[PDB]
Amino acid sequence: SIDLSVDTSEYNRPLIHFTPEKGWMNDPNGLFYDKTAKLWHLYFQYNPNATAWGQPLYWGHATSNDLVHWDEHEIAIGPEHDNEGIFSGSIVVDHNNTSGFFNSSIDPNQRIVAIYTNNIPDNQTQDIAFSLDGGYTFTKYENNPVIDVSSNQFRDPKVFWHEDSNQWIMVVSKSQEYKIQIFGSANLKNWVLNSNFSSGYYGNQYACPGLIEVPIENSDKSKWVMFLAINPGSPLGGSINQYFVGDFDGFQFVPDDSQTRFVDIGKDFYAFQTFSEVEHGVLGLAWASNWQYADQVPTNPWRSSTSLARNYTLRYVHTNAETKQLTLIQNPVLPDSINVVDKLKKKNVKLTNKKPIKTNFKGSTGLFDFNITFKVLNLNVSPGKTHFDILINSQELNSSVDSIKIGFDSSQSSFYIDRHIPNVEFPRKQFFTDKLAAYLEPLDYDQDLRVFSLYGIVDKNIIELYFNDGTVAMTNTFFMGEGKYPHDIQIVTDTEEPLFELESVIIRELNK
Amino acid sequence: SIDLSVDTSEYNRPLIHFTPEKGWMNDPNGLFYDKTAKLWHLYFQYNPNATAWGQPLYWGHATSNDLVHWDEHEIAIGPEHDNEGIFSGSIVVDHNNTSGFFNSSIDPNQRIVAIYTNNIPDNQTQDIAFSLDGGYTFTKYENNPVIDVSSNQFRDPKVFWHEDSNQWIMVVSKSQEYKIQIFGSANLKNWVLNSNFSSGYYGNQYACPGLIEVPIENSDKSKWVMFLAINPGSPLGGSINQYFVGDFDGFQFVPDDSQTRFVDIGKDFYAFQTFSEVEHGVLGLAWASNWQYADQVPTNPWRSSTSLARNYTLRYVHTNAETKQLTLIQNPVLPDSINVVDKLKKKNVKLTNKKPIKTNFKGSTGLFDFNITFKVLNLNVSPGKTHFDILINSQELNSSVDSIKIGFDSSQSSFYIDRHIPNVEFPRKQFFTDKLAAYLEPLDYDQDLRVFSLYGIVDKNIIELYFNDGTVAMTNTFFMGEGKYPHDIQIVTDTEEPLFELESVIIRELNK
Ligand SMILES: OC[C@H]1O[C@@](CO)(OC[C@@]2(OC[C@@]3(OC[C@@]4(O[C@H]5O[C@H](CO)[C@@H](O)[C@H](O)[C@H]5O)O[C@H](CO)[C@@H](O)[C@@H]4O)O[C@H](CO)[C@@H](O)[C@@H]3O)O[C@H](CO)[C@@H](O)[C@@H]2O)[C@@H](O)[C@@H]1O
Ligand SMILES: OC[C@H]1O[C@@](CO)(OC[C@@]2(OC[C@@]3(OC[C@@]4(O[C@H]5O[C@H](CO)[C@@H](O)[C@H](O)[C@H]5O)O[C@H](CO)[C@@H](O)[C@@H]4O)O[C@H](CO)[C@@H](O)[C@@H]3O)O[C@H](CO)[C@@H](O)[C@@H]2O)[C@@H](O)[C@@H]1O
Ligand SMILES: *[C@@H]1O[C@H](CO)[C@@H](O)[C@H](O)[C@H]1NC(C)=O
Ligand SMILES: *[C@@H]1O[C@H](CO)[C@@H](O)[C@H](O)[C@H]1NC(C)=O
Ligand SMILES: *[C@@H]1O[C@H](CO)[C@@H](O)[C@H](O)[C@H]1NC(C)=O
Repeated sequence: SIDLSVDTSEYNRPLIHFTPEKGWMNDPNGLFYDKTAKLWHLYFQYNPNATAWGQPLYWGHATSNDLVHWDEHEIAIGPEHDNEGIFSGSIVVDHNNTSGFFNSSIDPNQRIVAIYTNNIPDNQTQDIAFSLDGGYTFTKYENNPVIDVSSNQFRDPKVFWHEDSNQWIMVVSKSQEYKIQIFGSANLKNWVLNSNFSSGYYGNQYACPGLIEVPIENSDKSKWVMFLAINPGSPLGGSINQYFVGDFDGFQFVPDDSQTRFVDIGKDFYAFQTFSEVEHGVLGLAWASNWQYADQVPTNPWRSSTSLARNYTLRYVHTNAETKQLTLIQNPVLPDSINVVDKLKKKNVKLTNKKPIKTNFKGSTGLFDFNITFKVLNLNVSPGKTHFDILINSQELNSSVDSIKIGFDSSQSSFYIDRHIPNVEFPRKQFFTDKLAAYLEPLDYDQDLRVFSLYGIVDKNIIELYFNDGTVAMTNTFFMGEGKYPHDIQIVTDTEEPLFELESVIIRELNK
Repeated sequence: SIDLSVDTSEYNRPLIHFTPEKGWMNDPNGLFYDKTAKLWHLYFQYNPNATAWGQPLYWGHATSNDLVHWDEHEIAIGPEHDNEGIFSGSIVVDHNNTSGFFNSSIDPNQRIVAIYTNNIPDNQTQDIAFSLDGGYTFTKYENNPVIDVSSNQFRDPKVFWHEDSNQWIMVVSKSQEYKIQIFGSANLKNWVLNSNFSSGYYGNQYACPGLIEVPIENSDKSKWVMFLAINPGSPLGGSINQYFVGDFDGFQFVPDDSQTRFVDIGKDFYAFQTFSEVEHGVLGLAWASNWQYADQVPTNPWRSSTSLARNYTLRYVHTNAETKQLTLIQNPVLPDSINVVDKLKKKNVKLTNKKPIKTNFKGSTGLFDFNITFKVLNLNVSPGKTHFDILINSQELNSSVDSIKIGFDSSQSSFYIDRHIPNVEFPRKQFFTDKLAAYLEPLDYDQDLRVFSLYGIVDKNIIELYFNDGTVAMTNTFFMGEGKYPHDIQIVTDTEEPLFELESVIIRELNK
């Protein structure tokens, strides 16, 4: 329950990634859109008292109108005793007052209900609560709990309105049984078990499930996508998110196939949840850290940001050369309401060790982005050189420039990050992986030449990569030395002839 | 046509992990046991002409009687033209001469047939060949190929005798279709397609499938285990091996569940195949490297070792605290026929920063092993110290000691490796991951205290870890600076009080 005189925001706090002002944030909760206030809501696992996870545990709260300018508000929910906690959960908007909390004086689009896990010593139940003031203060049902199965491991329900079966659906995790459980109710108070679902990578625990209809691109058609988070025992170490693509009738999810696929192959993307009430598309964000080392990272007086919100679709994409697969695609949310401080733009440039691309901006905000489409040429080079790299350098402090690398190796058809930074030591950095990669097929062939694309956005302590137009995404935090934060960006290579042609490049400085 | 005057065997060549004398080895092939010659056979993807994969491509050959003393022989098989290559494949012993290559003058346990992929420009077929001299020289069938489906991506068949359906089974990969294909035949020459199987992690390509009956421990019973290799696009990067546990009838494999589980969560364990004719148990080995950087590692004039052979069983193990899962267990093969040069043995020792455990041996062979059971005590310590570490140090050369770390963090319940070594730079080391971890549940509770176990064996350039009696295995290569190789081994910690009790410890110097 510490805190104090040390503040790293100067070089550590992201600008456009939500962050609690002080304390501890994990799982994002109760994500919804308020159509009449035209307002986006975000709640979160919050321990105000400590720089680490502890009880009592609360739902934090903050709103946005644009999904990058967050305003923090007073806590939406707390537990009865210091002994307990309001765990993960969701929100729904009860338009037709099936729940009966709702007067005639309350806008249908403001009839908010939260379903959350109530965690007691030796007990975990599914409880609900309602807000009369547009989501800012809540009243416990009164006959809570609404679901109790005598379990110590039963938590994190996402709830939604299924037209087709005419009910409220609940995906909640029977955590250590590796079941996602599917309840139905016409009521939000009375619940009937419909089915259990076990699949994908098991890890140590199922958690924060999610089920939602995601639109196939360029088409009337859609599919039903089951999200699932697992910690610990991610094959990458710690925590991760995964999905399955199939069909829901309101009683059981049937995956089209039985493959395992991950939502984000970065290290720091856990407890993804989608927004309720989104008119057009599927939108979500996650908790942008890994349970292996989240509580030891060198930020103070808060810890943890969220990811950007992302737009989710399904696209037929090439996973090898012969076969395409229906595949979850995600792209970041950036409204024009974001200042461009300065930018470097370039067209049809050949990359060689004598033509680097050096950002030369006046000063820095630590919020950059980069948008690149490239062609891989026919030119044979020695194996050490079949790569180009983006270096994201800090300003020189103790006469030393902290940098992180993002490259692509044509011989490997795979992008890569190296987030190693020397002299920055914190507890559990044995699990803080420095090198990760993603294999991708060409976005396109221009003749015989291969074409790849990548958008990345750096934010003081977090970096998001989207490969080939959002075919794979890779979230990862990074910790530079005290006082240092991104200043400039380079795109370099060791080859003397051009191996890569950059069709388009746009490096941007950004702001609030 | 490179090779020359540079030889690293002095500090790089493993002693008990098979290695070709010179050239390039990947997938191990045709693994079988010769009951009459009481002799173990290993074949492999071999390019004798280069330090990298190239055609013409051959099956190499070597035998052993103890599975750690390897004798290299003349090539067992080659292609017709420099244009082509004998790809991966297996061997069976045709006892009852169903194939008809076999006289009365040939021992039933020497009636060898190889089934291998014949790779032609634009064609890949399933071909077969027999040996009359106990596996040393082969004759192509004559009406080869025996399976052709007009495919450019159709390779790597494992074959076996199914009593219960009275036929020869073939698991072969339709590589870019993500199908494992199951053919049956009474003949080995005529083949009928029985089923297709698609599951687990897809990656870019299915490869080197395997199906076999593995015995459940302490029981009459067994299960049918489907192995699969995938490269590229292992979630860890590059290449990896995975499995599924279910039931075979001779026509289709049905997995009990639909989960994804990996055979070795290390970075260098691909193209696992099991031995034919083993009387008692399932035994196998893999190619001990990753396709991301195998051809760039600093070993000359060979590249690549195999793993040790391992004994494979299924055990009920706790994956969280509530649930156990039927789980592939693997432990290493080490006959007593292995010299113990020297050893340090210890009992019930409390670990603290002042009581380290330093190996003090006369000199070094670079072949060490270590066998450790431990208890995690009730003692609260600052977060940076909840770990202990095994340091595997080289001798000091340019006044610098190359080391690789293997630890366990009690707060994480997870083991870890850090194979970083400074100043050693080679092509594609961007993909050469340095930090990897494995989360495990206790092996046993002694009272309330937790008990974990780990055997690891180092061999000049490779390290194999088996956690909690073979519940998870982690294979990884390592490349120390020119001339440097393991010399001594420490077990240290930073804590002042004992956090770990080492029930038993046995560090060993080993030899041929
Ligand atoms: O907020 C509840 C909510 O989150 C979800 C989704 O993640 O699950 C949380 C869950 O696991 C958290 C976990 O790690 C916590 C961690 O440290 C905290 O806990 C310790 C005591 O348990 C404290 O000593 C420490 O100071 C706290 O900060 O545990 C490690 C310490 O060994 C640290 O590395 C982590 O930061 O808790 C267990 C216990 O360690 C871990 O295995 C998890 O990774 O939280 C409860 C129990 O904490 C567990 O049931 C959940 O998995 C979601 O399911 C809930 O809705
Ligand atoms: O020998 C066939 C046998 O092995 C298996 C099981 O692994 O399949 C191997 C397979 O993929 C090989 C792959 O890596 C090779 C690699 O370099 C070699 O190949 C290139 C020729 O295409 C050369 O450029 C290079 O110099 C050779 O050393 O490819 C990369 C070069 O970019 C290097 O990183 C590797 O060392 O080849 C493709 C293309 O890169 C990779 O994606 C693979 O990892 O072999 C063929 C093609 O080589 C492919 O069909 C196989 O999947 C087994 O299935 C076979 O029975
Ligand atoms: C689902 O699991 C619950 C909890 O184990 C159990 O009571 C119920 O039998 C299951 N129902 C179905 C349909 O599988
Ligand atoms: C990046 O470039 C493409 C090409 O114009 C553009 O459509 C896209 O919106 C840009 N920004 C992002 C975040 O993808
Ligand atoms: C398996 O897939 C192949 C590829 O077309 C097809 O010919 C075959 O009919 C399928 N067989 C079965 C039994 O499903």
